[PDB]
Amino acid sequence: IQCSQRMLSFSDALLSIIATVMILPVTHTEISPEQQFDRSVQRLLATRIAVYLMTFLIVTVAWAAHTRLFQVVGKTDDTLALLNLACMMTITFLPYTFSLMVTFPDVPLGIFLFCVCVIAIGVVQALIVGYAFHFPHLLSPQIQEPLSKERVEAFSDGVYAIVATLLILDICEDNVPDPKDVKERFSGSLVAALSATGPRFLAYFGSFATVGLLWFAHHSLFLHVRKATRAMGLLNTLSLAFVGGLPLAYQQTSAFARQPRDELERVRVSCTIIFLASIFQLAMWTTALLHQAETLQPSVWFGGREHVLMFAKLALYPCASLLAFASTCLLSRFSVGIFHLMQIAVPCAFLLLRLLVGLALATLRVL
Amino acid sequence: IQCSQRMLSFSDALLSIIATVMILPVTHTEISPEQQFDRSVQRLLATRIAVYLMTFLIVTVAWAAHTRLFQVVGKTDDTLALLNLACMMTITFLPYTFSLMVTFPDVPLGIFLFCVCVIAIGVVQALIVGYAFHFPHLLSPQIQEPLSKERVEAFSDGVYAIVATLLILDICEDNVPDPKDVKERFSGSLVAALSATGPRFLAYFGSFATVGLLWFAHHSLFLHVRKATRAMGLLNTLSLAFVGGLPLAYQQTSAFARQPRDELERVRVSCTIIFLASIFQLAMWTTALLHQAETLQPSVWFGGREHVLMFAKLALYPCASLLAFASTCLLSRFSVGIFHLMQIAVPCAFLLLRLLVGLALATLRVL
Ligand SMILES: [K+]
Ligand SMILES: [K+]
Ligand SMILES: [K+]
Ligand SMILES: [K+]
Ligand SMILES: [K+]
Repeated sequence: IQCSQRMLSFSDALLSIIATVMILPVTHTEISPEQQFDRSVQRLLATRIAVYLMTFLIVTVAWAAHTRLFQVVGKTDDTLALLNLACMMTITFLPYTFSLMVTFPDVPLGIFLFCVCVIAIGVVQALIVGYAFHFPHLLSPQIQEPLSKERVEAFSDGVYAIVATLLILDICEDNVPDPKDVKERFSGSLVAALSATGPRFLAYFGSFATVGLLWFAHHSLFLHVRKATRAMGLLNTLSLAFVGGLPLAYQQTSAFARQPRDELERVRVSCTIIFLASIFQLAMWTTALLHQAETLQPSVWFGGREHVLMFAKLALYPCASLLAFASTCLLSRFSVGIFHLMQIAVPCAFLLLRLLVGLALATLRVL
Repeated sequence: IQCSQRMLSFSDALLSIIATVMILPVTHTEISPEQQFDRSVQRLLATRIAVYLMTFLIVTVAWAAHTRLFQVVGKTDDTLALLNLACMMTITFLPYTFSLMVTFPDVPLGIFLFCVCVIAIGVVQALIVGYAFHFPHLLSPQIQEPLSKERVEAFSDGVYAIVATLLILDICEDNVPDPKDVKERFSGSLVAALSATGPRFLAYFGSFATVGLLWFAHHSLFLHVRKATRAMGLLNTLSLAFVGGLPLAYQQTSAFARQPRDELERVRVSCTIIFLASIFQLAMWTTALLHQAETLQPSVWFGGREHVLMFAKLALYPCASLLAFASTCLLSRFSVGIFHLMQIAVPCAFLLLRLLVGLALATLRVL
């Protein structure tokens, strides 16, 4: 009998990467002035967005089934490990079945291979169940509906890491020039080029800061979580689905970004994505506050020491993005600058969150 | 005081992905008959290969420094978590500095920004050390040279997962056709197309099986490892570096694959990569057998129950790849078929490894 921790971690990594890499087609969508107000391509963009959403949700359902199964298994074996690898192999093909369905929705091939993949996952999981039940020692101690916190955390970490990787790759592929366009830039000089490249580098830092602070909020929340509800699982799945779309909000090479659009509505889109990624973490926290006793640790209960701190940590980004959107709709003038300033202010607020919360609540105290 | 497990797992995931995604430039290298025997582009391919190797090794050195640091830290904090995120952000930029150096090696800009990134990583880690030492409770229990097995395992898992993702993405982007080339294929019929697409799908299954079986061997080895040596760490780093090159051996869209080359030498290249990825795992095992007492569990010691099983598990792929290369050099006729057959036989051998080993050693016993 062997421990199953590492195998499940590998499965979580693979599944998270598979669910998150469906955003690349969306980033690669190209609209330029040839189709400025073309309806077909403009709705094609939303088509690809929705396709990404559904593929992510399907892969997440598969991951949840895997979690429920290896909650029952408990201890792994060589045969069980190879069967798990087969299941991973079958799951990895679902994105391809969707990728064949997108181009020819009416012709039934994609239908056929998608159903085949699903039924194959089913038979593989059933074989795992049978092999485990045949040998008692391979079953869980209790058998021999909460989700597992470790698997949720691993999936979330994988998604966030893949997002950051996408950002850095965008930068690396855009900015790096080659010679003759270099000396068409300047006196064969790449220092002038470099500082003509600086805002791009610093934008990368800003986007990575956004993603890392969202991960920090999720990590702080789940450090204080005793048990993970199914509702919290759904809300985390939605939060991660909208986190996967952050590259679309922060990218330069992406043919999505290279399209005719004003600064104000790009700010609106980015703030929409950020708000949707954050409000679901806040919703997880609110839902857990419903039965703290089973879902939360005593420190963050109503009237606890770190209750206000956690609430502020989770409500920082929602409020900032919402007020930036409100600036877009209200001011009409200083919106892009307000977005830039928010991307700078939120990190420092996270760094000095404790002092801010303390002095703020004292102020509210005596006045 | 908070637990540092999840933060370190996230760091490992990010670093593994960053180290492994440098292979994409190598896959995207394009050579076609315009430059059939051009020396410049042919050596440019090896240039990009070496660049990938060095970038991987540098990122691995950074990851090892991070491991050594948070071996001393032990318990994390909000400030320490944000500083760790800053360190990750700084490390993610190293691939970009190399990406700017590749195009202009002589101009000193890449030099400058690479040195700046390294010194920034240094100051961030020094600040973490100082903040930790200032507060005793944030230090390790003992302080208040073996590597950590958990971090090694996480890094390896990330690398393998990224490789599998690259493979599936290759398939998805190549094969999916669009309409007018569909009905240029056939009677507007995508079933004929599909079975004109089948060898590609099944090649994906084969490559994923290769990667998953290598991961299975690594997992079985490290399940029986009590302590991880520095030499074992170096050998694992080399094994992972050559594992990252498996997509180059198994890919179809990659402009690397779409170049003039015979089947025999492509087989040779793939078998070379596989042998280099496997011999280093076998070397880790041999090195650990030098001081089993501290590095290995009793079950796999000389004369143990699972000693022969582990040796066979780790020597399966090396011998198969070596004999396929030997077929290429000797037979000259049946080499490609032998490679295809090996890609089928090795998995089943892994599935029936125990029975094979048992009956083989009994045979050798009485005869
Ligand atoms: K884990
Ligand atoms: K991961
Ligand atoms: K881990
Ligand atoms: K990983
Ligand atoms: K990628």
